[PDB]
Amino acid sequence: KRTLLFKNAELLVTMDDERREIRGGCLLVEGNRIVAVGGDELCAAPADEEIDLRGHIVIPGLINTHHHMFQSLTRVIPDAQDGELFDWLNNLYPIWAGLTPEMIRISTQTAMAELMLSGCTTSSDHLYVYPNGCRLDDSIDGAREIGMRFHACRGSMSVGRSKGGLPPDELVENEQAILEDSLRLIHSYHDAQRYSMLRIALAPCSPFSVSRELMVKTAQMAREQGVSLHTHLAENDSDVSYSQTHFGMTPAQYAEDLGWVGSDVWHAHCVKLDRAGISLFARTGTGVAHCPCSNMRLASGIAPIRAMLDEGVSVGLGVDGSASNDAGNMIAETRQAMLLQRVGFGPDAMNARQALEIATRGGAKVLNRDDIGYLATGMAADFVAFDLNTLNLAGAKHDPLAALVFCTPGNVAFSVINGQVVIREGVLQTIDLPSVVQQHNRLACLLVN
Amino acid sequence: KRTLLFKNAELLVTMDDERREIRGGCLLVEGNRIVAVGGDELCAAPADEEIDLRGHIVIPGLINTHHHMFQSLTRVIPDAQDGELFDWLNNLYPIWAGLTPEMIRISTQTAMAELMLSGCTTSSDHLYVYPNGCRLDDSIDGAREIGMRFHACRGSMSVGRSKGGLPPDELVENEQAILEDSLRLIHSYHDAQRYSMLRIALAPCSPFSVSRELMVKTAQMAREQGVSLHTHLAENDSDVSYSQTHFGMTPAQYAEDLGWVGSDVWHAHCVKLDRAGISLFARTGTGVAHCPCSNMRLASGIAPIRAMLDEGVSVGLGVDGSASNDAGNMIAETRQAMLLQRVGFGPDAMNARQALEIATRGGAKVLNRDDIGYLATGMAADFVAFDLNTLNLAGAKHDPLAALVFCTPGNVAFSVINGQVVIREGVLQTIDLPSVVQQHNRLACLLVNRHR
Ligand SMILES: [Zn+2]
Ligand SMILES: [Zn+2]
Repeated sequence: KRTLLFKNAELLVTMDDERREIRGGCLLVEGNRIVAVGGDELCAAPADEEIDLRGHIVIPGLINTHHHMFQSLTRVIPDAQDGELFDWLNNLYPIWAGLTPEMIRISTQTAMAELMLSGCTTSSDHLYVYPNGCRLDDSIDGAREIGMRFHACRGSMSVGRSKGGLPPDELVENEQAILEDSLRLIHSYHDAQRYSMLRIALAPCSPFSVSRELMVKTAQMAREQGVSLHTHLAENDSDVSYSQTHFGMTPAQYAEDLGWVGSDVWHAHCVKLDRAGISLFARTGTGVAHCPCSNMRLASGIAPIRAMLDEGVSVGLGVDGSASNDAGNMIAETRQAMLLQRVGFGPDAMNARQALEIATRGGAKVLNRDDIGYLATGMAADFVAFDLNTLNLAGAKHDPLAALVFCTPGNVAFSVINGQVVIREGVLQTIDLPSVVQQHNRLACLLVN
Repeated sequence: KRTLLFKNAELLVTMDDERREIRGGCLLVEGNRIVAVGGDELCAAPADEEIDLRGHIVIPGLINTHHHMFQSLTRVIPDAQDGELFDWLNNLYPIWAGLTPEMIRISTQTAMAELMLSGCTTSSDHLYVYPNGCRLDDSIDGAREIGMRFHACRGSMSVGRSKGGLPPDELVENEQAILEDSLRLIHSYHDAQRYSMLRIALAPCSPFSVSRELMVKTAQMAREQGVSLHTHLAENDSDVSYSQTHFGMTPAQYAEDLGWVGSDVWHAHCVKLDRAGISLFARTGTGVAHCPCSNMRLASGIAPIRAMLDEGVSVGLGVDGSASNDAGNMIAETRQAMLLQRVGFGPDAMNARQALEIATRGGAKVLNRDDIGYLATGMAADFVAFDLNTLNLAGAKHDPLAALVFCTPGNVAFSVINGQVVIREGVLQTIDLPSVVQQHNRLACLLVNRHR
């Protein structure tokens, strides 16, 4: 098996069980997994390829736990730039009706490229529209070319505007079709073993877009098949009122009532989750995908992340779809989580290591994976390296780790995913990025005009 | 004098009085000023050099209205990353006591380089510590090397621990020395003419950091000499309580009491300004430097920027010192101003164009300048260009202007300051940037390992 040695990192951040931060640290990789982590004599190890990381910080690859990568074709749509969750959706649904399988394939690559160059090695997605013959398969095809570790969610909507829901009737599907497609996707694509590069989750989009019947059946199938469940929960005030008006419950009560609690569940946003819901999630092991830029750009609110963490809730990080961020920058999202918790809850609400922990270990937890998220023997060989001698970080070498969260670094210098060196000296190796960006912009023009 | 044609920008954002956004726009420059703004008809203009901006957006240069560039040597100090503001100041003051003139010279260039590469063409600074023979002259020297348009503030502190303050016995100066140095700096450096590359302002660190007498003479000297006044005001709950307890008035009332209102005054932060203070600033023309990343990173609060703007207060943008941000990224700070206003006050509190106006015209206004901040005939030739065909902006060409605020672009592709092309295809031209960064980190190492 192919061996790879990364040697002489200025700081090697492990996020391991001792949270070791090794000066001069070295990483030895074999195949897709880590052999050993340390300094000293391990740096003298021969290997099939050695890469010198002097002047760089190495961290575990960041883990993105919420996205809508198809929306990277529709950033800053003029009619959608100003306004809240509902109304924003109302202006964007008509544009998304034009999506083709090619747009799904290319936009998965574009969004994934932006995430990979900003430090991310594992991401989920939440594709929930399937017009014009689009399939989750098209997104999987693109994810396979670019080499990122992928948790593909079969998103869905069934309750159109005629039935008391939000999406237009054209963009929703029949619930039996959804369940059959979900089962097909699991059987064809879900790899449940260690170091898997592709897993499937089931993800009805939100309580205002799907029936409770589909929520229960989806959960039943996921438990039967051994896969996770994902949805939007308590994103803003309208979300909370809709659930109170239509179902007589808080979003947390509604989730538990449907079986959507447990370590195989993770909810996006949870901005308006109440103290009772936080305790419920803590005791059931239910996960949260925190999306701070989205929560700001849509004026959703400040999620009570510090309160969730203090009760033992599992919190990961997500950029959300690029029509509500509108960036796809993972390390910048980690910075935002620190800044927003501090402005919301005080100077002790979130430091650099706590935010980075959410962005790594927290993401592994909410995706229900124990093989990513930190660097130790037997873990997946997923990590990135930032050049510390850039202008962006000048004067911040007093703490190379905090520098990534308190400053605004550029792209990663190196990225390793599943043992593959996918980024080399700032250059994405697995696709022709200028060509994909070029195609992406042509398709985006086609989609909107 | 040298002439320059920038042609065929995908979108040329002028921020002029009609807020023209010109498809295919062109800019004709002579010396330090804009000769014409228009479309392809400008391509028949002769020029010493043509620069093709196809695929790029051009905007007016961003204007930074608050900084402490010396702190770029002391980012993420472990003792100061977390904790309360008392611990922030108390742990950083002893380190800044080691600052040398060379450190001031170099860190000005480092901080200005980060600002310039992120879209900024004019900045103020607020140097308020002068140990070991450091002088505002040293930062002026570094700014002249890099070519940025510069509003250098003679910051000051006089109230040390002996008089109930925080800084050590000294970072604080004798109050007569401060004024004599202030007058010297004005006489030696302040250039009051149009297109000036250097202006001086007087900037006690806060109204509580100097005697009431010093606040008053300083304002008197500034008015006599025709220069502006700058300070920290109403940054947090402690400032409001101190001034209400100790002086019996709100910070804005105390500012009015000292003569620190007027169009030649701009106050940093103003996070905790009340409705009455907002009205006072609106009618006196007093400016605000809004610093969103610092206000979050130090847990100060959300400044009521939308309320200030609705009342007619002049608001600019600032990154603040690099120990309280800790980035020096101007376009990211413009994004943050939008994001933070929306989460504080709702989806109508700030759009991309309103945020970009604050970052350009708003900064020009609070610096009391009518020759920068937008692109029109006779305005200073200060503008930057971002490549629209990058990964970062992929799928955002539906609105090239909003893309700069809603996405996270990389460095500018081109920057022109006072007619000089200071950045060319992403490369800073006026200094050897890798060498300056090397010196900067070496000096930062020396500074933190000093005996104290
Ligand atoms: Zn979402
Ligand atoms: Zn300041």
